[PDB]
Amino acid sequence: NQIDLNVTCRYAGVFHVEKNGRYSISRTEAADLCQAFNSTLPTMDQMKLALSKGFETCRYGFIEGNVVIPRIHPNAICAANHTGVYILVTSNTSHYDTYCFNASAPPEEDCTSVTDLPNSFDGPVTITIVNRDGTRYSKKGEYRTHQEDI
Ligand SMILES: OC1CCN(Cc2ccsc2)CC1
Repeated sequence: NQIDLNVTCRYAGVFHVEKNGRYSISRTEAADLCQAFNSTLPTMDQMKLALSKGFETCRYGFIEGNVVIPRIHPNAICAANHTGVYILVTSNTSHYDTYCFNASAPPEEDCTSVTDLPNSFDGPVTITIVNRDGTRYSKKGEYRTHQEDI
């Protein structure tokens, strides 16, 4: 019973989380997941400030109110070559990655690794945080509060 959470650098407190190497997070699960990192879904303003500090991904993820991809450099297979916070407009489907915002993180680029899941609760799942440099932190617990997300 295992969940892998791949996480990025934080930029003005904003970071990306991909679950189990595939788009697999619902909007309700995303809020609960960020809560386990003492974080919240970023506002569009928080995400724009993270972008300005160097944040970009090539994956759709929730923020408050929308699903987006932050882009700095144009790439034809990432958000159809757009730059800025690209907003998903049309999709049949509901599951994506998530972004999270930690207000206590550093103000600019923080590419140190993540070594804790501070606000998960008691549960049976082995949750493993996987950093980009491969370092891992694991703990037994749960973060999902909605039964339909389990
Ligand atoms: O009230 C709930 C809190 C979270 N737990 C999770 C769990 C499932 C098997 S063991 C622990 C269940 C009861």
